[PDB]
Amino acid sequence: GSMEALVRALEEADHAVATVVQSRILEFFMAAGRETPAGVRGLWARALRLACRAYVETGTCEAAVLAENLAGLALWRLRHDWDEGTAPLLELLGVVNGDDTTAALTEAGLRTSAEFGPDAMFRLVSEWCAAFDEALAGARSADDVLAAPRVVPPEQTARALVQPRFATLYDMDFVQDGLRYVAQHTNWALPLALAVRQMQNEGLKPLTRALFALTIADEFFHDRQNPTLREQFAEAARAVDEAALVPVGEVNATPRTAVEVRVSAALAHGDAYVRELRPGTVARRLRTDQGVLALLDPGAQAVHVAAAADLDHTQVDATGVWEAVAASASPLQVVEALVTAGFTRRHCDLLERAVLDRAPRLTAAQAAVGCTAVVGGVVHRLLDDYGPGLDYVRAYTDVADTLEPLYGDVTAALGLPEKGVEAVVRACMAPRPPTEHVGAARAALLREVAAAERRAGLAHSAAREALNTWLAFRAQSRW
Ligand SMILES: [Ca+2]
Ligand SMILES: [Ca+2]
Ligand SMILES: [Ca+2]
Ligand SMILES: [Ca+2]
Ligand SMILES: [Ca+2]
Ligand SMILES: [Ca+2]
Ligand SMILES: [Ca+2]
Ligand SMILES: [Ca+2]
Ligand SMILES: [Ca+2]
Ligand SMILES: [Ca+2]
Ligand SMILES: [Cl-]
Ligand SMILES: [Cl-]
Ligand SMILES: [Cl-]
Ligand code: NA
Ligand code: NA
Repeated sequence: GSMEALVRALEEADHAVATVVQSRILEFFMAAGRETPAGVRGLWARALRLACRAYVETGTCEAAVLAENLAGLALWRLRHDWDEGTAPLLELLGVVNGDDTTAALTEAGLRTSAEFGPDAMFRLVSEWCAAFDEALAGARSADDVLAAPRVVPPEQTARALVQPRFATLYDMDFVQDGLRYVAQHTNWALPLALAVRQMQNEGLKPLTRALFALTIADEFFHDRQNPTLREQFAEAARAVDEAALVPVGEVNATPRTAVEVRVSAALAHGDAYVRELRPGTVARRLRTDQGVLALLDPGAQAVHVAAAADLDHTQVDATGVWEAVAASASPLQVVEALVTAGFTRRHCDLLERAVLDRAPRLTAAQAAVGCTAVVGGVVHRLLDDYGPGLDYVRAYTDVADTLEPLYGDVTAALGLPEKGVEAVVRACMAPRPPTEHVGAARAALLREVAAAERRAGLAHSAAREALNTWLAFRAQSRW
């Protein structure tokens, strides 16, 4: 514990010698001990009083940097459990900026207005917590999205939390963990909103709409039953032309696959949440021959995933959707091209398996389906993490590093150059963190040191090269 150690140290007295206290401060300046909000709150008043007292009984430069920027130095390594939300951080800030902090620093001849001082930190972390609370006010459950399928660009996910006003907070651990938390709680809803929009799209055919309904039930509701989803599926299913089913008594009429069993059990019962058949229960399966495409909409043929995966009988047209996926320059673009075309997360997984089983001798039309599904499965892995922070940089790097071992052997067969898959994923999902903020925080902390040096009549101080080496290590170790 950095604050804890600092308190023990400065408590040893010996304040009548400047360098003994000047070393105990330089240690903390570079210590690694992470803090907790309750732990800072419980130690703040004493730690700040010590700092203030170390500077009143030494006058040295490092004591004054420590006291003036103790607020930001202590926040920088704070580890917060974001399930508790902002209130523990506001409560902390309340202690940091209380009247005893201003009296302690004022009475010591120091400032309250350093960039990482109690005034700047209280004002800025308060605005940030306010932005955080606002970013979490969205849809709490899938039922909310189904009622209001608002489409949120993931490019906007947590963006108010990394605006320039908060540049000097950006490298703090609790900020980076909060971006991660916000991403985790917002991005999942976009594929659901896009699917709900198709299911409710009155310019699509009933079979198309009925299948989108079933993908929604399976990806986002499992066994939790939504009455609107039930109502939507039954209305579309009841209007599906009976010409789309294999008639009873034909060879291979029975549903052949886990997918076909699930689609058939729902249609037969008019119930999205029926997924099995009673052994002996007669269920018509959907045709998977090229003719059944006439019952689908041209742009979303893959939403009938059993037909699109029946490659020896049927070739779905995925050239248009591959054109849009391959030209996508943002998360919103690529996810919207994927989901509206029927390349949900599960369909990407199934169509990737069905096409790569034909490798290396693919036709151009199959390669279009396989590129869409392959890129698609990477996008769906990345989407829930997409954000402007270091966590998404970590998550993207881990996913990108798996692409060559997964697909190095089949990219030529798909018509892609070497690293073709990484090329497309980078173009629409590459991390876009405002890394300039790292430099802004370092500049700010070092300006405060500069002021301390000049105040102490120094062209250079020990505090500078120590804080420098701490910040310099974090910028390389993290970013
Ligand atoms: Ca945490
Ligand atoms: Ca907790
Ligand atoms: Ca927790
Ligand atoms: Ca709790
Ligand atoms: Ca077949
Ligand atoms: Ca066959
Ligand atoms: Ca075109
Ligand atoms: Ca997979
Ligand atoms: Ca095989
Ligand atoms: Ca993770
Ligand atoms: Cl988290
Ligand atoms: Cl098959
Ligand atoms: Cl096949
Ligand atoms: Na603003
Ligand atoms: Na590696």
